[PDB]
Amino acid sequence: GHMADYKAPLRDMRFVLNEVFEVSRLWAQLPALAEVVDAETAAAILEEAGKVTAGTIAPLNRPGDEEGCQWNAGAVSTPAGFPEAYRTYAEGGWVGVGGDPAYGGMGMPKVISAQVEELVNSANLSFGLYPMLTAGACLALNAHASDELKDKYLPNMYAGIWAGSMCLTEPHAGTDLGIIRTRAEPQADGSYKISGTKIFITGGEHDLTENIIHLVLAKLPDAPAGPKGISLFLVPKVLVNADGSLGEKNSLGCGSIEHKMGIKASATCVMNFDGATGWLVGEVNKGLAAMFTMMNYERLGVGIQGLATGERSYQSAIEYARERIQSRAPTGPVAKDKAADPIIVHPDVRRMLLTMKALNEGGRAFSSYVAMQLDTAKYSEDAVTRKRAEELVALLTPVAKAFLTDMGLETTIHGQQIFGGHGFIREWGQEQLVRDCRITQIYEGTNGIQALDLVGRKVIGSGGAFSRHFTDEIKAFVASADEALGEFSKPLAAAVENLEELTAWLLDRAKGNPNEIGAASVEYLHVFGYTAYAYMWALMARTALAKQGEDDFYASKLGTARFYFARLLPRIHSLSASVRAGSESLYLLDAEQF
Amino acid sequence: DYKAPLRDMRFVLNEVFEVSRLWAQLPALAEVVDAETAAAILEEAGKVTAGTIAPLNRPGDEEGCQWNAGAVSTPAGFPEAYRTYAEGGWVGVGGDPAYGGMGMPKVISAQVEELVNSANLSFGLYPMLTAGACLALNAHASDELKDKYLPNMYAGIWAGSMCLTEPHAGTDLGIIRTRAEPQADGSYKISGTKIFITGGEHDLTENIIHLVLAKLPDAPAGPKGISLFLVPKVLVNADGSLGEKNSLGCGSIEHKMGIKASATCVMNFDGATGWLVGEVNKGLAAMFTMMNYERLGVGIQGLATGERSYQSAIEYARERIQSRAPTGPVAKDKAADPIIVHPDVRRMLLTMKALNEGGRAFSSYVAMQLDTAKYSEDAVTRKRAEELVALLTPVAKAFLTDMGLETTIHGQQIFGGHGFIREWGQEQLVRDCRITQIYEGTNGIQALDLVGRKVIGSGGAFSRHFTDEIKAFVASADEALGEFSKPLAAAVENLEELTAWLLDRAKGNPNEIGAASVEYLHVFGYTAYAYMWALMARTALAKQGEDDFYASKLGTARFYFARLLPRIHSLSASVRAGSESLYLLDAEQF
Ligand SMILES: Cc1cc2nc3c(=O)[nH]c(=O)nc-3n(C[C@H](O)[C@H](O)[C@H](O)COP(=O)(O)OP(=O)(O)OC[C@H]3O[C@@H](n4cnc5c(N)ncnc54)[C@H](O)[C@@H]3O)c2cc1C
Ligand SMILES: Cc1cc2nc3c(=O)[nH]c(=O)nc-3n(C[C@H](O)[C@H](O)[C@H](O)COP(=O)(O)OP(=O)(O)OC[C@H]3O[C@@H](n4cnc5c(N)ncnc54)[C@H](O)[C@@H]3O)c2cc1C
Repeated sequence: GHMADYKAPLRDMRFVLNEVFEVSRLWAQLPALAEVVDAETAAAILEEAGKVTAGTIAPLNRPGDEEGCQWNAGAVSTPAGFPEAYRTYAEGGWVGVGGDPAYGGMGMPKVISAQVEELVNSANLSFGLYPMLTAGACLALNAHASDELKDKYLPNMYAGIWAGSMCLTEPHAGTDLGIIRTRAEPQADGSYKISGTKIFITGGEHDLTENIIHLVLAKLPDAPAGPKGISLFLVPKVLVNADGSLGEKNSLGCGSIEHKMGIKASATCVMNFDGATGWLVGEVNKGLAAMFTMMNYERLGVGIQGLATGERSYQSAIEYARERIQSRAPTGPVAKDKAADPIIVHPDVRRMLLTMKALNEGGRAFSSYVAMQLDTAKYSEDAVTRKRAEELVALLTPVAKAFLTDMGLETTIHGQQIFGGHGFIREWGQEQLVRDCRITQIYEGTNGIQALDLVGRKVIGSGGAFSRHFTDEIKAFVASADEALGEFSKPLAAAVENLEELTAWLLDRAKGNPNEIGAASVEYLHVFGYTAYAYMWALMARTALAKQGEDDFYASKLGTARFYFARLLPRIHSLSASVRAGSESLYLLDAEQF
Repeated sequence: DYKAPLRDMRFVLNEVFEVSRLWAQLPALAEVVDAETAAAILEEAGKVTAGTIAPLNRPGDEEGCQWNAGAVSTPAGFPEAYRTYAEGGWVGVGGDPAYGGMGMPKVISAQVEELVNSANLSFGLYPMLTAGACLALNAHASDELKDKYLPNMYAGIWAGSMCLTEPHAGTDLGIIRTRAEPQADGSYKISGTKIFITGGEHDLTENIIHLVLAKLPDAPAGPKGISLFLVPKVLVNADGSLGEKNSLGCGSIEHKMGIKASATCVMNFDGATGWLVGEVNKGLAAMFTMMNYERLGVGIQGLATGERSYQSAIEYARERIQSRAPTGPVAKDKAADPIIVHPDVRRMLLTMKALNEGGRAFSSYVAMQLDTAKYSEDAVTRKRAEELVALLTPVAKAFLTDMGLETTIHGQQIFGGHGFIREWGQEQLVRDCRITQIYEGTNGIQALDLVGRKVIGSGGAFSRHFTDEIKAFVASADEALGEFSKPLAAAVENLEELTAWLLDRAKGNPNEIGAASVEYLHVFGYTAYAYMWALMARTALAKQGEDDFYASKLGTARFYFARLLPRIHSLSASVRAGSESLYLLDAEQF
């Protein structure tokens, strides 16, 4: 089956970064980046990422799903060719592309590392997860670990010689980390002995790397109840001798791997810690704070994973829709040389194709806009600019997490539906992308919890002020619009006004009743998402209108823009009516009446 | 953990639709079914689906089918469970008593179909194909073929298949290439490959009776040259016993996302003996009544996966403790509150609940229309029911399966990370549900049929038959029902206005039909569900106090009206944008 191989969308990625956001203008100013990345460097990095992802990584995706991982007396093996692909990936510098050059990382800004993330996850989501975990663990160690821990573990982790894991989830504890049971017993020598059971640990055990550095959430015996008793620990699979060589295997193991709907090449481990030796990261009781930066970057990364599956689905769907012939166009036969017309002639096929296209390109734009905010928070020399950026990271990362993953699933489902019956057959690859995409809505925080964060902490919690940072920039953009941009800036203004009135309705309603927050959450986040994508599409329309006639690319972009505004943006109205119904109808029945 | 929703089924048929008062003026049914007969059959369907079918769903998925030198084997326990199912009369629950079928009307066979499909969709498909094939033969085959094949097929001893699809011919059956050579003995020799054939080969039965679309050497080109043939796996002697293996077999089976215990075969006919069903060149029409009953059938498959997911999700949401209710800890004795306390978990549960109970009611309503069309003594009542069946079966197929998928996704989401683990059963229900939106006509083709044939083709008369019944219902409503009837009237108004817009916009502009199709069918669906919910609300309002079941119904109705019905506004606005934005790019610009 399949037919369609992965090709990196480098043309669209150049349009978003270089033409829309003009990131290289910003690099010139910020002297932390000025001597790390320019247009030339960035282009060569993406050119190389496209080659390794399409050439080595993508051809492993299907066979990885069909084989899955194997557990053999506590050792986990990845599908054939995974250890070899990983070695190539790590030696190329790809594990630490966004890593700190102070410990041998490449130091690329998030707008570049995010585009690399998208390429690897589109080619093979299971594969992409492995280095994503290592990069995530480096952020937490860099931000909060002691100089001794950082000097001992970070260099091998940015080089991808040593892998990372995040050991948070327990049988009774995923969302509610405050009730974890894993214990850390302080030792006289300054270390801790970690005892407990962790579940659903991605890459908790595998055969890609000689060591895995686990970040383990635990409580000291004397810790407070709840999340304010949580501490974070660095726990190596293999303890490291004084000379930096591998020494004694730590008192921890993988008990089993899970049987899953998807990302079957991603080893998902029950990890048992039996007084495993570990070192505090950050401060006692401040384990959640130790992961604050990690989670901001991981929220965007998981959003990118959802987008990535949508993009892969679309490359297969447009190739299939031009090749597969069935029936005739309703205006009459289009392929008069053939027995039937390519299925792209049919209105409903174009509706599904254009929904995928508008969501993938809008999602790609929004992922870069949020990467730009992470880069401003980190690199801006101005305190007011960094603070505005940080507040925009707090507001938008939940939206990037929940919205890109929800739209990704919708996209992968459209991509499968375009194949008809063939779409249900595994050799065509479309059914795997639905199963792969589905995890991105559940882990690194369920989408329901992402939306409770948004409405609870970022909206109610800031009096609306964090939203208004975003919606004030969109109206400033609207006030700037020429006549031609008016086609997009006018419906955008109306969407922004809808969102502002819904925000005000919610701030009023949440005063009486705390149930109002959770009731509105997921649908409010969607209203916010379609509004944000209207902003991304308006921005992309401005550039394409200016460059119209210079290249066919700009015509395609404007057509996709016009689809988004005509057919997808009106989704805000029903979502706003549903939110405005309130929580009353959610609480008419007691638990027994369900 | 699967329990048949027999109380809800009793409510829909006996309390809302008052199905026994309809059976009173259906003479051909008073001899065959009444309320007690119905209840007792459902109680038996409940036991066999829960006891012997449900336990095989997970291991069936995990094992799937195997191909060994042309022989296809189903998973461990499938043959034994099929034999028990067949011996119980369940394959022929809806079939003609003239050949040993039980003769139960569609309202009752539809509820049996719900139980088997929610227990094990893979399992449910097998008997569904046989019953489908029985409808075609009964309607169109000669007395010789009916007398020879139907009795064993209704008893479940012989299975059926539909051998339609070819590599280049799926949605477009008109471009079929399988040949039928006429023989002097009055039989045909069939040659060609069929693909994606559910139960083309398996180990459940001694014989399989294939209904194969093929063309005679002198057939006219296109769909007007297509004939239907009965092609048995094993030829049958005079004494009715098994003769020689017929000249056909299975080349391979498909590797699928879901329904993995359902054998999907590449069938090779190499001069296989067959017999004409109905008339030469009328092969497609020989399946009109079959495809009407199977469209509702695939609708019910989607609904059934949604109902199984909800039974798991509601048990999990009461048992799993995580965090504390926004208004304060309730489980004072525990480390955390049951996740049913959280607004978002209640939203996902009530969405599943409202779609499942809404789909059950609409399904029963369409089944009631198939029964009225078939058994009504007066021509005008039969004629209107036939028109509502033609209008409503694509809505039942596409809307119950689309709502089914959404329902199974909510049910997985409620389990959190556990929802992605196969042992918990939620993720299988999403993969199994997905097929129902694709086969028996893609939902896109179901939408095209609705707007293209049933609306444009009738000048909106068919939909005015439906909407007239709804407005009569509204006009009759006392003030208590007004809570539901008022927003139902506004939804009916919205649909009519959208219909008028669509009839006008389609004139001279064929692209407008396809462009509006899927989103219009959803507007229709939510309007239809609003009608079903107002009907169930009137009966629950009248019976309030008599039992907690009615308080639960009214509460579910309130959620549907407050949070789901408003979905019509955005869908209406997308439809009204027209086909223009669909046709801005040429194919190369994608
Ligand atoms: C698991 C499985 C079981 C099956 N069982 C059987 C069986 O037992 N017997 C059997 O005969 N068949 C069977 N089929 C085949 C099936 O019923 C259909 O042929 C198939 O679902 C659709 O055909 P396709 O995959 O060739 O899609 P295509 O017809 O190629 O369609 C591809 C896409 O184009 C769209 N499209 C096509 N034509 C039009 C049009 N005119 N207007 C608008 N959109 C259009 C479709 O909606 C779809 O989105 C089965 C299929 C599967 C996957
Ligand atoms: C394939 C896979 C990979 C994973 N990888 C990792 C990993 O590497 N490391 C790791 O530590 N974890 C990992 N996880 C765990 C994952 O993050 C959790 O499963 C997820 O956060 C949900 O937690 P849970 O399964 O315990 O569900 P629960 O927290 O029990 O949630 C159940 C349901 O209740 C809802 N709910 C819970 N609390 C609230 C609340 N306060 N308000 C509203 N709704 C609420 C949830 O949204 C959900 O719908 C992985 C999971 C899987 C399946």
